[PDB]
Amino acid sequence: MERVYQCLRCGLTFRTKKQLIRHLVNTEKVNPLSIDYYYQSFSVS
Ligand SMILES: [Zn+2]
Repeated sequence: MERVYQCLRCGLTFRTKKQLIRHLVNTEKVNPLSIDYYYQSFSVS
């Protein structure tokens, strides 16, 4: 029961934004100020 965040590139979902952002930056070359388009917040039980 938490809100996870997936990268809109690989579809990879993380349980924390830290894992999300570091992956957005690392693989999808997305800078943290531009993450809003490449990450989506979804709540899962
Ligand atoms: Zn990705």
